[PDB]
Amino acid sequence: HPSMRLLEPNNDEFVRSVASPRLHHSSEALREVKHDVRQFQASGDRSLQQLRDLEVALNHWEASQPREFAKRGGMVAELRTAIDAYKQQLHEQ
Ligand code: NA
Repeated sequence: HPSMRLLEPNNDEFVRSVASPRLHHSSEALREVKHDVRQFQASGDRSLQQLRDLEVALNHWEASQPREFAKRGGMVAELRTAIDAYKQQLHEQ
Protein backbone atom coordinates (compact mmCIF):
# COMPACT_ATOMS: atom_id res chain seq x y z
CA HIS A 1 0.00 0.00 0.00
CA PRO A 2 1.67 3.29 -1.14
CA SER A 3 0.18 5.21 1.91
CA MET A 4 2.85 3.34 3.96
CA ARG A 5 5.57 5.66 2.46
CA LEU A 6 4.22 8.33 4.88
CA LEU A 7 5.64 6.55 7.97
CA GLU A 8 8.75 5.08 6.28
CA PRO A 9 11.45 6.36 8.67
CA ASN A 10 13.17 8.77 6.22
CA ASN A 11 9.86 10.16 4.75
CA ASP A 12 9.11 13.90 5.50
CA GLU A 13 5.99 14.33 3.24
CA PHE A 14 3.47 14.42 6.13
CA VAL A 15 5.45 16.97 8.23
CA ARG A 16 6.03 19.10 5.05
CA SER A 17 2.22 19.02 4.36
CA VAL A 18 1.49 20.55 7.84
CA ALA A 19 4.18 23.34 7.44
CA SER A 20 3.04 27.01 7.17
CA PRO A 21 5.20 28.94 4.64
CA ARG A 22 3.45 32.19 5.82
CA LEU A 23 5.10 31.07 9.19
CA HIS A 24 1.85 30.84 11.22
CA HIS A 25 2.82 29.08 14.57
CA SER A 26 1.65 25.39 14.87
CA SER A 27 -0.82 24.58 17.74
CA GLU A 28 0.48 22.37 20.61
CA ALA A 29 -1.93 19.70 19.21
CA LEU A 30 -0.21 19.84 15.76
CA ARG A 31 3.33 19.85 17.37
CA GLU A 32 2.36 16.64 19.28
CA VAL A 33 1.16 15.05 16.00
CA LYS A 34 4.46 15.87 14.23
CA HIS A 35 6.45 14.62 17.23
CA ASP A 36 4.45 11.35 17.29
CA VAL A 37 5.05 10.79 13.51
CA ARG A 38 8.84 11.16 14.18
CA GLN A 39 8.78 8.96 17.33
CA PHE A 40 7.03 6.11 15.41
CA GLN A 41 9.64 6.50 12.56
CA ALA A 42 12.56 6.61 15.04
CA SER A 43 12.14 2.83 15.89
CA GLY A 44 11.79 1.91 12.20
CA ASP A 45 7.99 1.56 12.61
CA ARG A 46 8.09 -1.16 15.34
CA SER A 47 5.89 0.31 18.15
CA LEU A 48 2.03 -0.39 18.12
CA GLN A 49 1.85 1.73 21.35
CA GLN A 50 3.52 4.71 19.57
CA LEU A 51 1.29 4.15 16.47
CA ARG A 52 -1.82 4.26 18.72
CA ASP A 53 -0.54 7.52 20.27
CA LEU A 54 -0.20 9.05 16.78
CA GLU A 55 -3.79 8.04 15.90
CA VAL A 56 -5.17 9.56 19.21
CA ALA A 57 -3.03 12.73 18.61
CA LEU A 58 -4.63 13.17 15.11
CA ASN A 59 -8.14 12.88 16.73
CA HIS A 60 -7.12 15.46 19.42
CA TRP A 61 -5.86 17.85 16.66
CA GLU A 62 -9.09 17.41 14.61
CA ALA A 63 -11.27 17.96 17.73
CA SER A 64 -9.37 20.94 19.28
CA GLN A 65 -8.05 23.02 16.30
CA PRO A 66 -10.78 22.87 13.62
CA ARG A 67 -9.53 25.81 11.45
CA GLU A 68 -5.85 24.62 11.51
CA PHE A 69 -6.97 21.01 10.80
CA ALA A 70 -9.16 22.07 7.82
CA LYS A 71 -6.31 24.23 6.53
CA ARG A 72 -3.23 21.97 7.14
CA GLY A 73 -4.84 18.53 7.17
CA GLY A 74 -4.82 17.62 3.46
CA MET A 75 -2.64 14.47 4.01
CA VAL A 76 -4.45 13.23 7.19
CA ALA A 77 -6.70 10.67 5.35
CA GLU A 78 -3.57 9.17 3.74
CA LEU A 79 -1.60 9.16 7.04
CA ARG A 80 -4.60 7.42 8.77
CA THR A 81 -4.63 4.87 5.90
CA ALA A 82 -0.82 4.36 6.55
CA ILE A 83 -1.44 3.92 10.32
CA ASP A 84 -4.03 1.10 9.56
CA ALA A 85 -1.54 -0.66 7.21
CA TYR A 86 1.28 -0.61 9.83
CA LYS A 87 -1.26 -1.70 12.47
CA GLN A 88 -2.09 -4.78 10.22
CA GLN A 89 1.65 -5.51 9.68
CA LEU A 90 2.39 -5.31 13.47
CA HIS A 91 -0.72 -7.48 14.29
CA GLU A 92 0.60 -10.10 11.77
CA GLN A 93 4.03 -9.89 13.62
NA1 NA B 1 -8.62 7.27 12.65
